[PDB]
Amino acid sequence: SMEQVAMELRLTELTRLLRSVLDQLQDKDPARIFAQPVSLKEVPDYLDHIKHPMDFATMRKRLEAQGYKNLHEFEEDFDLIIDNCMKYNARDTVFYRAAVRLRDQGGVVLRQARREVDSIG
Ligand code: NA
Repeated sequence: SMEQVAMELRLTELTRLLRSVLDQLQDKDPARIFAQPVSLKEVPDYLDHIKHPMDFATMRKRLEAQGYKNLHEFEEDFDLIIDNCMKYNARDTVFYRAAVRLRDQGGVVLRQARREVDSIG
């Protein structure tokens, strides 16, 4: 049906926009602290602490499968990245502080993404 096609074209375009957002977020992490999953072989107790691990590579995989239906879903995953980090790592660490900085800088990116998504429909 043409209506199905139109809905698929919208999802594709959202996926495009969310790719640009993901690339911008990742540019705010030059150290690549959040680029890849935490090593379950190297913080061996990680999954006792954190029930829903998240990272940018995992988000890129979901995005390439057109797995985000709306901006809220994508934001949820970015917030997991941040929140998991702030729980596991103490306030005095480079890790906790890198999460705070990313949240602050990424909030700007996500605020404009919300205006574009709303505006474009
Ligand atoms: Na903590």
